[PDB]
Amino acid sequence: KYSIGLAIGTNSVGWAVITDEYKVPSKKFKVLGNTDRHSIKKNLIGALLFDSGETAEATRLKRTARRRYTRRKNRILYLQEIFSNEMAKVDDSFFHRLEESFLVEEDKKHERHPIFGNIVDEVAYHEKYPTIYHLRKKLVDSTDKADLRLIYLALAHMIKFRGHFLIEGDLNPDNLFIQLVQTYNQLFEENPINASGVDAKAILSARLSKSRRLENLIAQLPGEKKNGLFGNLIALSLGLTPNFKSNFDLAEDAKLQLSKDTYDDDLDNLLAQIGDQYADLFLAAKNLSDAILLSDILRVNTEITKAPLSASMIKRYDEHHQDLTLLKALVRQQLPEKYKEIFFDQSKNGYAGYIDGGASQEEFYKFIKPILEKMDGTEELLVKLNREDLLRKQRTFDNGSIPHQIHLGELHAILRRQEDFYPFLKDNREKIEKILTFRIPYYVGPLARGNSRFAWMTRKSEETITPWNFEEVVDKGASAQSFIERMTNFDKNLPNEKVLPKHSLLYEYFTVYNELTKVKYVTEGMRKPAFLSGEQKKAIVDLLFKTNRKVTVKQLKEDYFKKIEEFDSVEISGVEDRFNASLGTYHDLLKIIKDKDFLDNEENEDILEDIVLTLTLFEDREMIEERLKTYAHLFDDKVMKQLKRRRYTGWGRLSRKLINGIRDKQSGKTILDFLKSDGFANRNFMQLIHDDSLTFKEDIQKAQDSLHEHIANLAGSPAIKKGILQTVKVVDELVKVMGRHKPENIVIEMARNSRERMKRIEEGIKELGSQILKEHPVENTQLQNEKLYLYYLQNGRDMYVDQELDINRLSDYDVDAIVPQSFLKDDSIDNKVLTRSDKNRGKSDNVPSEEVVKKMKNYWRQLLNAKLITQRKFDNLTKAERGGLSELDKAGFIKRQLVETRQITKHVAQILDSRMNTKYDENDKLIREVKVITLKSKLVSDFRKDFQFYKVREINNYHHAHDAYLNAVVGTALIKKYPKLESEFVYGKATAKYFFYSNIMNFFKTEITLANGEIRKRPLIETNGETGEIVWDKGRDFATVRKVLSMPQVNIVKKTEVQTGGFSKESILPKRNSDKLIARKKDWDPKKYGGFVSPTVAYSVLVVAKVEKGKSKKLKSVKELLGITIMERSSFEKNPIDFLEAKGYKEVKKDLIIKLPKYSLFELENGRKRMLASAGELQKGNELALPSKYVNFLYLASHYEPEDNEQKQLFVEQHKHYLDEIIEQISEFSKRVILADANLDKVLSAYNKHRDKPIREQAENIIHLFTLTNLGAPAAFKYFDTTIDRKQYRSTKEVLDATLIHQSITGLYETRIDLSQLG
RNA sequence: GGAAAUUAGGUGCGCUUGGCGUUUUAGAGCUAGAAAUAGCAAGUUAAAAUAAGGCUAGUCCGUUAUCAACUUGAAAAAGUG
DNA sequence: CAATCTCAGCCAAGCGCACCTAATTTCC
DNA sequence: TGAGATTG
Ligand SMILES: [K+]
Ligand SMILES: [K+]
Ligand SMILES: [K+]
Ligand SMILES: [K+]
Ligand SMILES: [K+]
Ligand SMILES: [K+]
Ligand SMILES: [K+]
Ligand SMILES: [K+]
Ligand SMILES: [K+]
Ligand SMILES: [K+]
Ligand SMILES: [K+]
Ligand SMILES: [Mg+2]
Ligand SMILES: [Mg+2]
Ligand SMILES: [Mg+2]
Repeated sequence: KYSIGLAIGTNSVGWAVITDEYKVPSKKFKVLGNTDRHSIKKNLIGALLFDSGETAEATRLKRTARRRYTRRKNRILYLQEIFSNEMAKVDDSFFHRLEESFLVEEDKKHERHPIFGNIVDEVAYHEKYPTIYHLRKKLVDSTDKADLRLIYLALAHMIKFRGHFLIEGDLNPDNLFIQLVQTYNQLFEENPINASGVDAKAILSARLSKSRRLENLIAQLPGEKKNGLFGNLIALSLGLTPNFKSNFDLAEDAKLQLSKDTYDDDLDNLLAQIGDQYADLFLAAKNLSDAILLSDILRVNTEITKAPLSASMIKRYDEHHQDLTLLKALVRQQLPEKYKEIFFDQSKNGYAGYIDGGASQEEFYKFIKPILEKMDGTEELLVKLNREDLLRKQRTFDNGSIPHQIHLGELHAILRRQEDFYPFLKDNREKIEKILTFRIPYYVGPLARGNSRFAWMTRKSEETITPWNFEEVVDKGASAQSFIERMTNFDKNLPNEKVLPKHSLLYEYFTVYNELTKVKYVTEGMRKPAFLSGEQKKAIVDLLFKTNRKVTVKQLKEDYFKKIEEFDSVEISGVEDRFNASLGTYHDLLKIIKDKDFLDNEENEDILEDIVLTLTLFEDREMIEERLKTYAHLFDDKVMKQLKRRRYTGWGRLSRKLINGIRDKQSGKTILDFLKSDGFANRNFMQLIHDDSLTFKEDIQKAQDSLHEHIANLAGSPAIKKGILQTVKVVDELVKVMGRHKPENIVIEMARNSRERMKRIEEGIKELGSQILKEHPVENTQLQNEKLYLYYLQNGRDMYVDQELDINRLSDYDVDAIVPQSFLKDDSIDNKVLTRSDKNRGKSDNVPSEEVVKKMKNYWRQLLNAKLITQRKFDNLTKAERGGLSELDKAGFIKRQLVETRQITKHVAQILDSRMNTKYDENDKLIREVKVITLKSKLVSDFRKDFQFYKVREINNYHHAHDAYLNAVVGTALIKKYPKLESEFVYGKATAKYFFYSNIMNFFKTEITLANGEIRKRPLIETNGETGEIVWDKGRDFATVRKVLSMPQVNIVKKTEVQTGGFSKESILPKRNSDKLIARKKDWDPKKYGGFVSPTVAYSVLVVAKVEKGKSKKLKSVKELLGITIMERSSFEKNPIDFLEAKGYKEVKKDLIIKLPKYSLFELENGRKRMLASAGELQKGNELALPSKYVNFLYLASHYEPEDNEQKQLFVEQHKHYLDEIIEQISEFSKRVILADANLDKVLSAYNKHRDKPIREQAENIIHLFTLTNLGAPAAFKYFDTTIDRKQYRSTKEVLDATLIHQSITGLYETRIDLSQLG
């Protein structure tokens, strides 16, 4: 008889076997191999450790980048093939010189000047066109016939770096304010605005923040304020999104943004409230928006050139030239000694490091700003620097905002200019434009032909896909439909039927009637509440749901029960405040098609389901239009135009066949039929499909993956999922260890941004319109501090008092839990706030008091509408106005502290239970031979603290194994003592439940001082009340637990793993002579071209062979560890002997080759162990088994800050000698297996310096000292403020004559190989 | 233990795109001097590569998951204390 | 050799589906 | 945290 405890973590599976006396057995296991040792004794406790499992995300991002480099290359190849025949007439090696431009002169086949093949023409080109943008602008604007090579380069530059696809439709740069002002002045005839003299271009296109230009513009309009109507508008032409609630005395918030696709509908929503007369106001706002949309990137008047982007780059270049000339002149006059540093030293962040070295524009500015402020005549240079507009390059990090339409306009213009001289440019103009503009639709995916596991695209024609034949060769419709249909759920009830669109009319009718049919009403004179009849539900749907998007309970009472039923008073149950379900799509389509009778006519149901399906399935408006054309004769062209813009996303949970297809045989009614009208029973969906007197249940019944696949397909981090599969393998091994007898119980416990924080605070303060970021700028790395993050999330105010907080006094402020942490175990931002003093929350018993909620609710709602708090956080803050925390709330919170509710942990329980329990009884009921028990970590955590079995994670890895053991002990004892708990813990009144779960663990204790101010005593022996069988003996089972935790032999196994992933570090380093550099392409010698460093070793191999020595090349026998790199691995595995001989080995002992992945384990002298870090470095291989008295002493001494504390304090003082004893434990261990005497000397030295320090601080820093002794990779650590750097073991030679240890997953089965016998 | 709806927040898998960076080459450096060097001039741009590569030859695929040893099997797998 | 110093690809956009958690109404 | 290079 035995049980298994398991502790499942992100990097470990702890495990232990226990008997019915809570003991861990030990056993002799066979030892295989070639050593002296035939067997060894092992305790049945241990922990498997592993590197974290990784998600597929990084791999996915690299796969996308590969496709985009492939396709970018093909864009150029398309362009060159078009130019091929005519370029051969001008210069038959021009494309060859382009392709070999990277090669050193000695390697080149053609002359080294790429464009023209000779130095005088090449020099003349750069003199006339210092940047590509000079050429582009020249070719756009000039009427001269141009050299075909210069045409090619300009078009290639645009196609290769073609700009983004975030703006739909066409752009035509044309560089209105007088009219809009005159418009507003007319539409508000009594309150006009005078805009005479206002330079609207200079104010709005200023480089400043949009929030600032609003101020500047309004400053020029006396009588207008920034929050006035015209002020709120200026942001619309600008690009912000403000709310016009107070402008029009509105009741609901209504904002608008021109670039959003919802603009025409929100403007329609707003105009319906404010009146059609306001059409010309937002219309003139939209007209002005066109000419100044691209003013951020186009800084040139579009009347003097058709290439304002290139002209803007040229303006960068010219100002750079002018300002560089000035900067050099000023420096020569005032600071000459700095000239050499600024303009020659590439290692400094001056101009030299900016141009030739590695200084970014940001690092260059910071370096040169104090030099500018120090000198005279640099006022204009300083303004440009602060505008981030000084000595600018033209290829820069901020060019991501250029839309492809801008590059397209210059491309089109060059083609128009030069097609007059080259007929092939006229015949291929649209082809070339297609190369720039064509984008593979994301709903089509990779253009594969049977060899891509990622692709779903299908072809209308079996031929090669180009940008010009894409629409004709690819079946866009089938591919877009496949895109969605491969992913969407089927109806679990009818598993061959796809779920309906979430926005289907039928689906929403289903939702509305399912909710409505369970409403009840009662009025004075009714004996009892009544369901609504079919006729009343139809009246409510027709009168309320089909006239209002949302239906409140007040409208139900006033507009139905008063108006129709003639009730003055009525009590409603089944719905609170408002119905959750609504007919959103009905009202959407009513606005569009303006034909209520059409919507209400049942004969149109198929048409309208197909329309919404098309609007849900497809995202492309032209594909939607194409698919809607069967219905074109039904609607006006104007309606059709609005319908194709009405997109929906999202899928329901149920199919059309289920909700309104299958019929009950006796009645002939569908499910929706019953929801509309079901006598006086009003059965809802759950009742209908479970009712044995209907045929829905049997028809749903008639309509109705390996382990690794199953685990992989679970929701939850790939990290925790790695531990789950290892857990199953640990259990399988332990069962085999136990003679294939199954355990009685298996007890399982499963363990429980900087950029994102800045984005939430930026987006949230922009929503509030607050200037807190301007007053108190922050860096994303700072927002990792809890109190500073809360400060900005609360707009610098107290959450419980209507007052600002002082940002420089956060150490005096409190972080309080909204729901007190004594009830719920939430320490996240969603349950914490920053307040001056937590006493102002109200009482500590509950949620923040009612008075606080009354005062702060409106301020809390503004944070909620800014997403600075979540809805969950708001509901907990305002809970007091809904009764606060009730008695059931408290019981549930204490229950949830005990009973695991996570689905992922239930999945682990289910997996183990279905692997252990496989037999059925006489009633075909499952036979539960093994009870799978799930515990939360708090149970064992409190057990450890209550009975002084303390845990110090930094000492070694044993705490994972000790956890699993205590899980087994506490879990089996718990259900032995209270077998009724099995419903709660085994897979397969309010105050009383509160008191019960608060005291369920009392039976372990002898004397319990209850919270009720009383003390209770229990006997030495705890028993089950029904059976009398002994469960716990406080005179022997606690000592047994001590004998378990103090055992030094714990099977800790670091999972050996082949390394995978990137070939090497990614940086391309410049050329050097060191043979370390790796070629980036087959024929790119790193001595000429640079290359990569640091290949990653996939695994090492032991090689016993011979190598050639000296000029004589005489053969010498060697035994070596060879690191096989990731890049080499396929070639090595394809033919190991041929690979090894190419490396220089001869007469390899083929049968002696040993594959040695990372963490391969070796034992040397005196028990010292090492693991392979690679082929050239080792890791520490031992665990320091510190005695239990020292572990408990460290815990108590390090946590020095009931009246048992005085007893714990006295114990620390009486055992002050343990500190030196622990240092001697570390020293002996380190001298035996660590062998880092310089670091150890530095540690003993540092420990002697601080013997005068308080005991708590010494014990605190002693815990750090175990980094020297820990298993695994060496790592630096600190003792007080003396830093000990790491000692790496950068030689593997010694393991070549050591003992190699192959371990099974538990480490219980070993094969030991004495490598000294090899050679 | 489940289901539908509402509200909100997370996570995973997949697709399509934009901008940098880096590397080598091209962008005639000048004057003095035998040279070492010194005094100046100049600088903003481009091509090409962006896992080596692969066969299945596609505008495809190439970094996730999974892995002690031994044995009988090329392989999948199965067995061994 | 050792001890010590040094280094590490990054920033951004849009879209689809599927899960999970946590509160509310109604049910099985 | 493996490993390239420089300093001792
Ligand atoms: K040559
Ligand atoms: K004003
Ligand atoms: K550089
Ligand atoms: K630079
Ligand atoms: K560049
Ligand atoms: K409601
Ligand atoms: K859609
Ligand atoms: K029509
Ligand atoms: K892997
Ligand atoms: K990895
Ligand atoms: K292993
Ligand atoms: Mg790119
Ligand atoms: Mg390639
Ligand atoms: Mg570049």
